[PDB]
Amino acid sequence: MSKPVLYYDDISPPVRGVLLTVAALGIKDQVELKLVRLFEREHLLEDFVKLNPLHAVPVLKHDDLVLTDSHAIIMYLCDIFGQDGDFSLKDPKQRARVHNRLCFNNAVLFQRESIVMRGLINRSIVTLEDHHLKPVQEAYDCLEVYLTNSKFVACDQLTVADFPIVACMSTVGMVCPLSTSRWPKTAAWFETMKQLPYYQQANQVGVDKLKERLHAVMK
Amino acid sequence: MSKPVLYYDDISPPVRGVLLTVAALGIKDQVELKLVRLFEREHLLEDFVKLNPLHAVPVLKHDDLVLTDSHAIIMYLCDIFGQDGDFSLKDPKQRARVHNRLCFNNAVLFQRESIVMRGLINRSIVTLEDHHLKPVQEAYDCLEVYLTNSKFVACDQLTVADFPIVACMSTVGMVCPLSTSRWPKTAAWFETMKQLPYYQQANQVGVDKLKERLHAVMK
Ligand SMILES: N[C@@H](CCC(=O)N[C@@H](CS)C(=O)NCC(=O)O)C(=O)O
Ligand SMILES: N[C@@H](CCC(=O)N[C@@H](CS)C(=O)NCC(=O)O)C(=O)O
Ligand SMILES: [Ca+2]
Ligand SMILES: [Ca+2]
Ligand SMILES: [Ca+2]
Ligand SMILES: [Ca+2]
Ligand SMILES: [Ca+2]
Ligand SMILES: [Ca+2]
Repeated sequence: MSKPVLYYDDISPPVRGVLLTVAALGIKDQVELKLVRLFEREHLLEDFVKLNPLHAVPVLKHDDLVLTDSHAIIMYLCDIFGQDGDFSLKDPKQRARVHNRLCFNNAVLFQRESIVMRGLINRSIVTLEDHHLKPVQEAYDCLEVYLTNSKFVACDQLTVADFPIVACMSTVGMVCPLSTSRWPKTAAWFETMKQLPYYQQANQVGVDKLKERLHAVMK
Repeated sequence: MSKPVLYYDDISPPVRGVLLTVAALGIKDQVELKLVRLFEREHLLEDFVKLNPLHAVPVLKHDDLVLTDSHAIIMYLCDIFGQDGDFSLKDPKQRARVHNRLCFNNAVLFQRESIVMRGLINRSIVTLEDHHLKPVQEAYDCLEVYLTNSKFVACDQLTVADFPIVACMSTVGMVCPLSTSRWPKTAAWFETMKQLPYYQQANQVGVDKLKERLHAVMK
Protein backbone atom coordinates (compact mmCIF):
# COMPACT_ATOMS: atom_id res chain seq x y z
CA MET A 1 0.00 0.00 0.00
CA SER A 2 1.95 2.98 1.35
CA LYS A 3 5.75 2.64 1.60
CA PRO A 4 7.77 3.98 4.52
CA VAL A 5 10.51 6.45 3.56
CA LEU A 6 13.87 6.15 5.37
CA TYR A 7 15.91 9.38 5.55
CA TYR A 8 19.49 8.22 5.89
CA ASP A 9 23.27 8.54 5.57
CA ASP A 10 25.10 5.24 5.96
CA ILE A 11 28.21 6.67 7.61
CA SER A 12 25.96 6.85 10.74
CA PRO A 13 25.85 3.76 13.02
CA PRO A 14 22.18 4.44 13.92
CA VAL A 15 21.36 4.47 10.19
CA ARG A 16 23.27 1.25 9.56
CA GLY A 17 21.38 -0.46 12.39
CA VAL A 18 18.26 0.25 10.35
CA LEU A 19 19.78 -0.77 7.00
CA LEU A 20 20.82 -4.11 8.52
CA THR A 21 17.30 -4.55 9.90
CA VAL A 22 15.73 -3.73 6.53
CA ALA A 23 17.90 -6.35 4.81
CA ALA A 24 17.37 -8.96 7.53
CA LEU A 25 13.58 -8.57 7.36
CA GLY A 26 13.67 -8.94 3.55
CA ILE A 27 11.97 -5.59 2.98
CA LYS A 28 14.48 -3.60 0.92
CA ASP A 29 11.84 -3.28 -1.80
CA GLN A 30 9.17 -2.05 0.65
CA VAL A 31 11.17 0.85 2.17
CA GLU A 32 12.11 3.81 -0.02
CA LEU A 33 15.38 5.55 0.73
CA LYS A 34 16.00 9.30 0.79
CA LEU A 35 19.64 10.33 1.13
CA VAL A 36 20.34 13.09 3.66
CA ARG A 37 24.10 13.73 3.46
CA LEU A 38 25.53 14.84 6.82
CA PHE A 39 28.90 16.05 5.56
CA GLU A 40 27.14 18.33 3.08
CA ARG A 41 24.79 19.64 5.81
CA GLU A 42 21.58 18.39 4.18
CA HIS A 43 20.25 17.58 7.66
CA LEU A 44 20.14 21.33 8.38
CA LEU A 45 17.83 22.21 5.49
CA GLU A 46 14.51 23.75 6.52
CA ASP A 47 12.38 20.83 5.26
CA PHE A 48 14.39 18.28 7.22
CA VAL A 49 14.48 20.36 10.43
CA LYS A 50 10.68 20.66 10.18
CA LEU A 51 10.49 16.87 9.82
CA ASN A 52 12.90 16.30 12.74
CA PRO A 53 13.89 19.15 15.10
CA LEU A 54 16.81 16.98 16.28
CA HIS A 55 18.19 17.45 12.71
CA ALA A 56 19.54 13.90 12.78
CA VAL A 57 19.38 10.68 10.77
CA PRO A 58 17.71 8.22 10.55
CA VAL A 59 14.11 9.36 10.21
CA LEU A 60 11.22 7.17 9.03
CA LYS A 61 8.06 8.66 7.58
CA HIS A 62 5.10 6.33 7.08
CA ASP A 63 1.96 8.23 6.09
CA ASP A 64 1.67 10.82 8.89
CA LEU A 65 3.88 8.87 11.32
CA VAL A 66 7.34 10.39 11.77
CA LEU A 67 9.87 8.34 13.77
CA THR A 68 13.09 10.12 14.76
CA ASP A 69 15.19 7.42 16.45
CA SER A 70 16.70 4.35 14.79
CA HIS A 71 15.61 2.17 17.70
CA ALA A 72 11.95 3.21 17.33
CA ILE A 73 12.23 2.76 13.55
CA ILE A 74 13.55 -0.77 14.02
CA MET A 75 10.78 -1.89 16.40
CA TYR A 76 8.12 -0.37 14.16
CA LEU A 77 9.43 -2.14 11.05
CA CYS A 78 9.37 -5.39 13.04
CA ASP A 79 5.75 -4.80 14.03
CA ILE A 80 4.43 -4.08 10.56
CA PHE A 81 6.67 -6.35 8.43
CA GLY A 82 8.09 -9.06 10.69
CA GLN A 83 5.22 -10.41 12.79
CA ASP A 84 5.24 -13.89 11.22
CA GLY A 85 8.98 -14.46 10.80
CA ASP A 86 12.26 -15.19 12.61
CA PHE A 87 12.48 -11.60 13.92
CA SER A 88 8.97 -11.45 15.40
CA LEU A 89 8.31 -9.37 18.53
CA LYS A 90 4.76 -10.65 19.14
CA ASP A 91 5.58 -12.24 22.51
CA PRO A 92 5.70 -9.62 25.30
CA LYS A 93 8.75 -11.00 27.12
CA GLN A 94 10.67 -11.45 23.85
CA ARG A 95 9.74 -7.91 22.85
CA ALA A 96 11.03 -6.62 26.20
CA ARG A 97 14.31 -8.56 25.92
CA VAL A 98 14.92 -7.04 22.50
CA HIS A 99 13.85 -3.56 23.56
CA ASN A 100 16.11 -3.84 26.62
CA ARG A 101 19.15 -4.33 24.39
CA LEU A 102 18.03 -1.60 21.96
CA CYS A 103 18.03 0.73 24.99
CA PHE A 104 21.52 -0.49 25.88
CA ASN A 105 22.73 0.50 22.43
CA ASN A 106 20.96 3.86 22.33
CA ALA A 107 21.73 4.97 25.89
CA VAL A 108 25.08 3.28 26.60
CA LEU A 109 27.11 1.93 23.66
CA PHE A 110 26.14 4.53 21.03
CA GLN A 111 26.36 7.43 23.50
CA ARG A 112 29.86 6.49 24.59
CA GLU A 113 31.26 5.60 21.18
CA SER A 114 29.80 8.71 19.52
CA ILE A 115 31.60 10.96 22.01
CA VAL A 116 34.95 9.44 20.99
CA MET A 117 34.31 9.30 17.25
CA ARG A 118 32.88 12.82 17.01
CA GLY A 119 35.74 14.18 19.11
CA LEU A 120 38.35 12.59 16.87
CA ILE A 121 36.61 13.84 13.72
CA ASN A 122 36.27 17.45 14.89
CA ARG A 123 39.90 17.40 16.18
CA SER A 124 38.88 18.27 19.77
CA ILE A 125 40.60 14.97 20.64
CA VAL A 126 44.08 14.88 19.08
CA THR A 127 45.44 11.91 21.08
CA LEU A 128 43.44 8.98 22.45
CA GLU A 129 44.31 8.38 26.10
CA ASP A 130 43.12 5.78 28.60
CA HIS A 131 40.38 8.04 29.96
CA HIS A 132 38.84 8.47 26.50
CA LEU A 133 38.24 4.75 25.99
CA LYS A 134 37.32 3.52 29.47
CA PRO A 135 33.53 4.09 29.03
CA VAL A 136 33.60 2.17 25.73
CA GLN A 137 35.55 -0.66 27.35
CA GLU A 138 33.01 -0.77 30.18
CA ALA A 139 30.28 -1.13 27.56
CA TYR A 140 32.24 -3.99 25.98
CA ASP A 141 32.38 -5.61 29.44
CA CYS A 142 28.57 -5.47 29.65
CA LEU A 143 28.17 -6.83 26.14
CA GLU A 144 30.52 -9.71 27.04
CA VAL A 145 28.25 -10.59 29.98
CA TYR A 146 25.19 -10.56 27.73
CA LEU A 147 26.90 -12.79 25.17
CA THR A 148 28.01 -15.20 27.88
CA ASN A 149 24.40 -15.73 28.97
CA SER A 150 22.89 -15.94 25.48
CA LYS A 151 24.28 -16.73 22.06
CA PHE A 152 23.18 -13.39 20.57
CA VAL A 153 22.73 -10.09 22.38
CA ALA A 154 19.11 -10.55 23.54
CA CYS A 155 18.56 -14.32 23.44
CA ASP A 156 19.94 -17.42 21.78
CA GLN A 157 18.57 -16.36 18.37
CA LEU A 158 19.62 -13.43 16.22
CA THR A 159 17.20 -10.52 16.77
CA VAL A 160 16.94 -6.97 15.53
CA ALA A 161 18.79 -5.87 18.69
CA ASP A 162 22.01 -7.36 17.28
CA PHE A 163 21.99 -4.85 14.41
CA PRO A 164 22.32 -1.42 16.13
CA ILE A 165 24.97 -2.94 18.41
CA VAL A 166 27.06 -4.37 15.56
CA ALA A 167 26.72 -1.05 13.69
CA CYS A 168 28.29 0.66 16.72
CA MET A 169 30.88 -2.07 17.35
CA SER A 170 32.12 -1.86 13.75
CA THR A 171 32.46 1.92 14.13
CA VAL A 172 34.29 2.36 17.42
CA GLY A 173 36.27 -0.83 16.76
CA MET A 174 38.36 1.37 14.45
CA VAL A 175 39.82 3.09 17.53
CA CYS A 176 39.01 0.58 20.32
CA PRO A 177 39.43 -2.90 18.83
CA LEU A 178 38.13 -6.01 20.53
CA SER A 179 40.69 -8.25 22.19
CA THR A 180 39.81 -11.94 21.96
CA SER A 181 41.56 -12.44 25.30
CA ARG A 182 39.48 -9.78 27.10
CA TRP A 183 36.15 -10.19 25.28
CA PRO A 184 36.13 -13.67 23.70
CA LYS A 185 32.36 -14.08 23.39
CA THR A 186 31.97 -10.60 21.92
CA ALA A 187 34.80 -11.14 19.42
CA ALA A 188 33.26 -14.40 18.22
CA TRP A 189 29.79 -12.85 18.00
CA PHE A 190 31.24 -9.95 15.97
CA GLU A 191 32.95 -12.28 13.49
CA THR A 192 29.68 -14.17 13.15
CA MET A 193 27.76 -10.97 12.45
CA LYS A 194 30.30 -9.99 9.76
CA GLN A 195 29.43 -13.21 7.88
CA LEU A 196 25.76 -12.31 7.43
CA PRO A 197 25.14 -12.00 3.66
CA TYR A 198 23.77 -8.45 3.90
CA TYR A 199 26.52 -7.14 6.22
CA GLN A 200 28.78 -5.86 3.44
CA GLN A 201 26.18 -3.72 1.67
CA ALA A 202 24.20 -2.61 4.71
CA ASN A 203 27.07 -1.88 7.09
CA GLN A 204 30.60 -2.29 5.72
CA VAL A 205 30.12 0.27 2.91
CA GLY A 206 29.36 3.00 5.44
CA VAL A 207 32.10 1.86 7.81
CA ASP A 208 34.59 2.10 4.93
CA LYS A 209 33.52 5.68 4.23
CA LEU A 210 33.98 6.64 7.88
CA LYS A 211 37.38 4.95 8.05
CA GLU A 212 38.54 7.08 5.11
CA ARG A 213 37.45 10.29 6.84
CA LEU A 214 39.08 9.23 10.12
CA HIS A 215 42.40 8.36 8.46
CA ALA A 216 42.55 11.81 6.83
CA VAL A 217 41.77 13.76 10.05
CA MET A 218 44.27 11.63 12.05
CA LYS A 219 47.19 11.75 9.56
CA MET B 1 0.40 -14.70 39.84
CA SER B 2 4.07 -13.65 39.92
CA LYS B 3 4.84 -10.02 40.84
CA PRO B 4 7.55 -7.98 39.12
CA VAL B 5 10.21 -6.57 41.46
CA LEU B 6 11.41 -3.00 40.80
CA TYR B 7 14.95 -2.23 42.04
CA TYR B 8 14.95 1.51 42.62
CA ASP B 9 16.15 4.76 44.21
CA ASP B 10 13.76 7.66 43.68
CA ILE B 11 16.42 10.37 43.49
CA SER B 12 17.00 8.99 39.94
CA PRO B 13 14.89 10.49 37.10
CA PRO B 14 14.83 7.12 35.25
CA VAL B 15 13.43 5.51 38.41
CA ARG B 16 10.81 8.22 38.85
CA GLY B 17 9.67 7.75 35.26
CA VAL B 18 8.83 4.20 36.28
CA LEU B 19 7.23 5.16 39.61
CA LEU B 20 4.96 7.62 37.78
CA THR B 21 4.06 4.89 35.28
CA VAL B 22 3.30 2.40 38.05
CA ALA B 23 0.95 4.88 39.73
CA ALA B 24 -0.69 5.95 36.46
CA LEU B 25 -1.39 2.32 35.49
CA GLY B 26 -2.93 1.66 38.92
CA ILE B 27 -0.53 -1.19 39.67
CA LYS B 28 1.29 -0.07 42.83
CA ASP B 29 -0.01 -3.22 44.56
CA GLN B 30 1.19 -5.50 41.73
CA VAL B 31 4.85 -4.34 41.65
CA GLU B 32 7.08 -5.03 44.64
CA LEU B 33 9.78 -2.49 45.41
CA LYS B 34 13.37 -3.22 46.43
CA LEU B 35 15.38 -0.19 47.53
CA VAL B 36 18.89 0.07 46.07
CA ARG B 37 20.41 3.22 47.61
CA LEU B 38 22.87 4.90 45.24
CA PHE B 39 24.47 7.25 47.77
CA GLU B 40 25.27 4.29 50.00
CA ARG B 41 26.72 2.33 47.04
CA GLU B 42 24.20 -0.53 47.21
CA HIS B 43 24.23 -0.65 43.40
CA LEU B 44 27.84 -1.89 43.57
CA LEU B 45 27.10 -4.97 45.69
CA GLU B 46 27.94 -8.28 44.03
CA ASP B 47 24.32 -9.48 43.82
CA PHE B 48 23.17 -6.32 42.08
CA VAL B 49 26.12 -6.22 39.64
CA LYS B 50 25.30 -9.83 38.71
CA LEU B 51 21.69 -8.77 38.11
CA ASN B 52 22.75 -5.71 36.07
CA PRO B 53 26.36 -5.25 34.89
CA LEU B 54 25.55 -1.57 34.25
CA HIS B 55 25.19 -1.30 38.08
CA ALA B 56 22.35 1.17 37.62
CA VAL B 57 18.74 1.68 38.67
CA PRO B 58 15.99 0.97 37.77
CA VAL B 59 15.96 -2.78 37.18
CA LEU B 60 12.82 -4.92 36.82
CA LYS B 61 12.86 -8.64 37.49
CA HIS B 62 9.80 -10.64 36.45
CA ASP B 63 10.37 -14.37 36.79
CA ASP B 64 13.54 -14.89 34.72
CA LEU B 65 13.14 -11.64 32.75
CA VAL B 66 15.59 -8.92 33.81
CA LEU B 67 15.05 -5.45 32.31
CA THR B 68 17.84 -2.91 32.86
CA ASP B 69 16.49 0.32 31.36
CA SER B 70 13.57 2.38 32.66
CA HIS B 71 12.23 2.82 29.13
CA ALA B 72 12.08 -0.95 28.53
CA ILE B 73 10.53 -1.42 31.98
CA ILE B 74 7.83 1.13 31.16
CA MET B 75 6.84 -0.45 27.83
CA TYR B 76 6.79 -3.92 29.38
CA LEU B 77 4.53 -2.83 32.25
CA CYS B 78 2.21 -1.30 29.64
CA ASP B 79 2.09 -4.55 27.71
CA ILE B 80 1.28 -6.81 30.64
CA PHE B 81 -0.87 -4.48 32.79
CA GLY B 82 -2.23 -1.72 30.54
CA GLN B 83 -3.54 -3.37 27.38
CA ASP B 84 -7.20 -2.51 28.02
CA GLY B 85 -6.87 1.00 29.48
CA ASP B 86 -6.07 4.65 28.71
CA PHE B 87 -2.32 3.89 28.40
CA SER B 88 -2.64 1.00 25.95
CA LEU B 89 0.07 0.39 23.35
CA LYS B 90 -1.84 -2.24 21.35
CA ASP B 91 -1.98 -0.16 18.15
CA PRO B 92 1.34 -0.32 16.23
CA LYS B 93 1.47 3.35 15.23
CA GLN B 94 0.53 4.49 18.74
CA ARG B 95 3.17 2.18 20.18
CA ALA B 96 5.77 3.69 17.82
CA ARG B 97 4.79 7.27 18.68
CA VAL B 98 5.23 6.51 22.37
CA HIS B 99 8.45 4.57 21.86
CA ASN B 100 9.78 7.43 19.71
CA ARG B 101 9.43 9.84 22.62
CA LEU B 102 10.83 7.32 25.12
CA CYS B 103 13.91 7.21 22.88
CA PHE B 104 14.03 11.01 22.91
CA ASN B 105 14.14 10.96 26.70
CA ASN B 106 16.69 8.16 26.99
CA ALA B 107 19.05 9.30 24.23
CA VAL B 108 18.63 13.10 24.27
CA LEU B 109 17.00 14.73 27.31
CA PHE B 110 18.26 12.33 30.01
CA GLN B 111 21.74 12.09 28.49
CA ARG B 112 22.17 15.86 28.40
CA GLU B 113 20.64 16.65 31.77
CA SER B 114 22.54 13.85 33.54
CA ILE B 115 25.86 15.29 32.36
CA VAL B 116 25.05 18.62 34.02
CA MET B 117 23.55 17.22 37.21
CA ARG B 118 26.29 14.64 37.79
CA GLY B 119 28.96 17.26 37.09
CA LEU B 120 27.49 19.66 39.62
CA ILE B 121 27.14 16.92 42.24
CA ASN B 122 30.71 15.62 41.90
CA ARG B 123 32.05 19.23 41.87
CA SER B 124 33.72 18.84 38.45
CA ILE B 125 31.46 21.75 37.45
CA VAL B 126 31.81 24.58 39.97
CA THR B 127 30.11 27.30 37.89
CA LEU B 128 27.36 26.84 35.32
CA GLU B 129 28.22 28.67 32.10
CA ASP B 130 26.35 29.07 28.83
CA HIS B 131 28.11 26.12 27.21
CA HIS B 132 26.98 23.76 29.99
CA LEU B 133 23.27 24.40 29.41
CA LYS B 134 23.03 24.79 25.63
CA PRO B 135 22.40 21.05 24.94
CA VAL B 136 19.61 21.02 27.55
CA GLN B 137 18.08 24.16 26.04
CA GLU B 138 18.21 22.54 22.60
CA ALA B 139 16.32 19.58 24.05
CA TYR B 140 13.73 21.99 25.46
CA ASP B 141 13.42 23.47 21.96
CA CYS B 142 12.59 20.02 20.57
CA LEU B 143 10.12 19.32 23.35
CA GLU B 144 8.42 22.66 22.61
CA VAL B 145 7.96 21.59 18.98
CA TYR B 146 6.45 18.27 20.07
CA LEU B 147 4.06 20.02 22.45
CA THR B 148 3.03 22.49 19.76
CA ASN B 149 1.95 19.65 17.48
CA SER B 150 0.23 17.54 20.14
CA LYS B 151 -1.22 18.29 23.55
CA PHE B 152 1.04 15.78 25.34
CA VAL B 153 4.49 14.64 24.29
CA ALA B 154 3.49 11.78 21.95
CA CYS B 155 -0.12 12.57 20.99
CA ASP B 156 -3.09 14.52 22.25
CA GLN B 157 -3.60 12.12 25.18
CA LEU B 158 -1.35 11.55 28.17
CA THR B 159 0.83 8.47 27.56
CA VAL B 160 3.59 6.71 29.43
CA ALA B 161 6.09 8.73 27.39
CA ASP B 162 5.14 11.85 29.37
CA PHE B 163 6.50 10.30 32.58
CA PRO B 164 10.26 9.81 31.90
CA ILE B 165 10.31 13.26 30.31
CA VAL B 166 8.65 15.00 33.27
CA ALA B 167 10.98 13.11 35.65
CA CYS B 168 13.92 14.64 33.76
CA MET B 169 12.33 18.09 33.39
CA SER B 170 11.69 18.31 37.15
CA THR B 171 15.34 17.39 37.78
CA VAL B 172 17.29 19.66 35.45
CA GLY B 173 14.71 22.42 35.95
CA MET B 174 16.52 23.01 39.26
CA VAL B 175 19.46 24.46 37.30
CA CYS B 176 17.86 25.24 33.89
CA PRO B 177 14.34 26.49 34.59
CA LEU B 178 11.71 26.78 31.89
CA SER B 179 10.89 30.27 30.68
CA THR B 180 7.23 30.70 29.75
CA SER B 181 8.32 33.24 27.14
CA ARG B 182 10.76 30.84 25.43
CA TRP B 183 8.91 27.54 25.93
CA PRO B 184 5.24 28.37 26.57
CA LYS B 185 3.76 25.02 25.55
CA THR B 186 6.35 23.11 27.58
CA ALA B 187 5.81 25.29 30.65
CA ALA B 188 2.04 24.75 30.51
CA TRP B 189 2.46 21.00 29.95
CA PHE B 190 4.83 20.84 32.95
CA GLU B 191 2.36 22.63 35.24
CA THR B 192 -0.34 20.24 34.06
CA MET B 193 1.84 17.22 34.83
CA LYS B 194 2.54 18.57 38.34
CA GLN B 195 -1.23 18.46 39.04
CA LEU B 196 -1.53 14.71 38.48
CA PRO B 197 -2.63 13.17 41.81
CA TYR B 198 0.32 10.74 41.97
CA TYR B 199 2.98 13.32 41.02
CA GLN B 200 3.85 14.28 44.60
CA GLN B 201 4.53 10.76 45.89
CA ALA B 202 5.99 9.28 42.72
CA ASN B 203 8.19 12.19 41.62
CA GLN B 204 8.31 15.22 43.93
CA VAL B 205 9.60 13.25 46.94
CA GLY B 206 12.69 12.19 45.00
CA VAL B 207 13.16 15.63 43.45
CA ASP B 208 13.11 17.14 46.95
CA LYS B 209 15.85 14.75 48.08
CA LEU B 210 18.02 15.68 45.10
CA LYS B 211 17.45 19.40 45.64
CA GLU B 212 18.74 19.03 49.21
CA ARG B 213 21.93 17.33 48.02
CA LEU B 214 22.45 19.93 45.28
CA HIS B 215 22.01 22.87 47.68
CA ALA B 216 24.65 21.43 50.02
CA VAL B 217 27.26 20.78 47.26
CA MET B 218 26.63 24.26 45.74
CA LYS B 219 26.72 26.30 48.99
N1 LIG C 1 19.46 8.10 19.09
C1 LIG C 1 19.48 8.54 17.66
C2 LIG C 1 20.85 9.12 17.31
C3 LIG C 1 20.82 9.75 15.92
C4 LIG C 1 22.06 10.57 15.65
O1 LIG C 1 22.69 11.11 16.56
N2 LIG C 1 22.43 10.67 14.37
C5 LIG C 1 23.60 11.44 13.98
C6 LIG C 1 24.55 10.63 13.12
S1 LIG C 1 25.30 9.24 14.00
C7 LIG C 1 23.21 12.73 13.25
O2 LIG C 1 22.45 12.69 12.29
N3 LIG C 1 23.78 13.85 13.71
C8 LIG C 1 23.51 15.12 13.07
C9 LIG C 1 23.59 16.31 14.00
O3 LIG C 1 23.98 15.98 15.21
O4 LIG C 1 23.31 17.45 13.67
C10 LIG C 1 19.14 7.33 16.76
O5 LIG C 1 19.49 6.18 17.21
O6 LIG C 1 18.57 7.49 15.70
N1 LIG D 1 19.09 4.57 30.46
C1 LIG D 1 19.03 4.11 31.89
C2 LIG D 1 19.82 5.07 32.78
C3 LIG D 1 19.93 4.50 34.20
C4 LIG D 1 20.92 5.29 35.03
O1 LIG D 1 21.87 5.87 34.52
N2 LIG D 1 20.69 5.29 36.35
C5 LIG D 1 21.59 5.99 37.26
C6 LIG D 1 20.82 6.94 38.17
S1 LIG D 1 20.04 8.31 37.28
C7 LIG D 1 22.41 5.02 38.10
O2 LIG D 1 21.87 4.12 38.73
N3 LIG D 1 23.73 5.25 38.12
C8 LIG D 1 24.61 4.41 38.91
C9 LIG D 1 26.01 4.29 38.36
O3 LIG D 1 26.20 5.04 37.31
O4 LIG D 1 26.86 3.57 38.84
C10 LIG D 1 17.56 4.01 32.32
O5 LIG D 1 16.75 4.83 31.75
O6 LIG D 1 17.20 3.19 33.15
CA1 LIG E 1 12.29 1.27 -4.73
CA1 LIG F 1 27.58 16.78 -3.26
CA1 LIG G 1 10.44 24.49 3.23
CA1 LIG H 1 3.30 -5.07 48.44
CA1 LIG I 1 21.94 3.76 55.61
CA1 LIG J 1 26.47 -13.00 45.91
